[PDB]
Amino acid sequence: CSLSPEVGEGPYFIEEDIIRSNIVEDRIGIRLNVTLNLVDFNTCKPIKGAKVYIWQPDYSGIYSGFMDKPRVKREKMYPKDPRRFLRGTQVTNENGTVTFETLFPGHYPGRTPHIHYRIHANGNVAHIGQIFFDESTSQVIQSKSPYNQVHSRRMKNEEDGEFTYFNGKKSIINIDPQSLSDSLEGILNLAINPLHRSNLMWA
Ligand SMILES: C[As](C)(=O)[O-]
Ligand SMILES: [Fe+3]
Repeated sequence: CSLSPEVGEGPYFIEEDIIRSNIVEDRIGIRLNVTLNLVDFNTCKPIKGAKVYIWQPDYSGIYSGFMDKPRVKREKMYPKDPRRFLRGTQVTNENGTVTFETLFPGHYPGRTPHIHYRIHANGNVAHIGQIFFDESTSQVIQSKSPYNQVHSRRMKNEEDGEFTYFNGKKSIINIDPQSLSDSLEGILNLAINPLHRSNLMWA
């Protein structure tokens, strides 16, 4: 029940309430259910009412809102298209839990596969992080369609700057092995400080 690491937001958060479980839209990939259980790191008690946002790239490494191929990092990052696939928000229930129906994320040059998340509690940005995957799980996914028709080198977790800098080992989702055989099933327990103001947002 130790404090989960924070990880940089990166440049592609879009602060919009899109409150839905299934975030897939028209995207193609392998279905993945992601369950996040939040607890207060002081007490280990579930946190109720916290808004959890996630965003992630599609199989080819594309973020919605930023679909133009050359995305250049800037001070002022604004979306240039209205698409919002693979983005959503859910509110934690009585047990501190949200579930999202998503896809396994793509990689893009210079990054390992990951899902971004951001948590609002008490009118503050309490926690910003990233979800990483076990190397064995990543391997199995890359041998499947459509990920097997992306031909770029996949960066591994140990090569990834964000994983290394921000202690990504503590943020690896646990995939049920049973479910690598309708939909993959992942659980990640997080311990956060709901009275923290994160300074890891881009803007
Ligand atoms: C108004 As809020 C808890 O989404 O920062
Ligand atoms: Fe990213």
